[PDB]
Amino acid sequence: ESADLRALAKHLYDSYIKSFPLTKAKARAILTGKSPFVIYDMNSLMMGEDKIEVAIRIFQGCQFRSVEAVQEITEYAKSIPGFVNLDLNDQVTLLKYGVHEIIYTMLASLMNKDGVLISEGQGFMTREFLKSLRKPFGDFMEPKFEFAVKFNALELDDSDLAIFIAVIILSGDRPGLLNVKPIEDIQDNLLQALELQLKLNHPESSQLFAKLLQKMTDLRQIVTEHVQLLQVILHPLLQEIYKDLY
Ligand SMILES: O=C(O)C(F)(F)C(F)(F)C(F)(F)C(F)(F)C(F)(F)C(F)(F)C(F)(F)F
Ligand SMILES: O=C(O)C(F)(F)C(F)(F)C(F)(F)C(F)(F)C(F)(F)C(F)(F)C(F)(F)F
Ligand SMILES: O=C(O)C(F)(F)C(F)(F)C(F)(F)C(F)(F)C(F)(F)C(F)(F)C(F)(F)F
Repeated sequence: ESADLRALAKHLYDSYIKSFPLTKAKARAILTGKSPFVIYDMNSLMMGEDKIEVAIRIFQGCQFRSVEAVQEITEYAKSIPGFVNLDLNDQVTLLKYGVHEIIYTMLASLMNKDGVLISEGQGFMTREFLKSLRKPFGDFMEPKFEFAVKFNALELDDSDLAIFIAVIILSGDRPGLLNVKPIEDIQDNLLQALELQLKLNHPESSQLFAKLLQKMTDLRQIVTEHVQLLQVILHPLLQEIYKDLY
């Protein structure tokens, strides 16, 4: 069992490395100096557009990048053992209600308190420049930075995140699922793999597993806040997902 749980953890990490171009390990090395173009004002944004309405151009740009993120997450989900054996309507339902929770978890790997890496680490857009965008675009990334600073304090690595992301995807309580029991059976196995992984990898963080379970609830609140903010404000694929999260 435990040996199988370590094998499951390794399989997920290997697929995680392949499905996502910029891992947290590489992101933190770029963020700490171990090089991206810094966008900190209107002048550097225009310079960076040449090197790599303004508020609408930014929002539409990340709208396309989020759709590409959905593609990467879908590729990773299909590598989770047992996922492709689920009914295709359940695979689509799990992805539709979970991709944004995954996007914000992985986005945290690209952020610090000062800004976020963009374009596969080629750029770095500051948190305060994003806040300077006209309303309502100036508050569109702020809740994500707030979550990331606290989430990053847990100091998870890529091997932890690969299992954590799989746990979120295999949520048996998404609306419209046909066969809840096989999804819950996979998640329980993933949850045991995650608990074993955190115990081995974080010998000085005794309550890390419990804190991560609470983060999964926080992510649902971030998504709810995000779709409400988007109701006040569009890519046709995202509208398909948003129509069911409103
Ligand atoms: O290309 C990417 O993957 C990206 F850089 F992440 C982005 F999604 F395009 C972006 F984050 F929205 C971006 F970088 F901000 C931007 F390119 F859209 C922009 F804002 F710089 C511009 F003005 F080009 F749209
Ligand atoms: O680093 C980037 O290139 C990026 F665009 F910021 C992103 F990380 F890909 C991103 F997470 F997809 C995002 F665009 F920031 C976003 F998806 F979080 C969003 F802000 F667009 C959404 F609207 F989805 F929250
Ligand atoms: O609108 C539909 O009829 C649809 F096919 F269900 C869908 F909305 F496109 C969707 F499949 F849910 C989806 F949003 F595109 C999806 F995200 F689930 C996905 F299947 F396309 C992806 F693969 F991206 F997860």
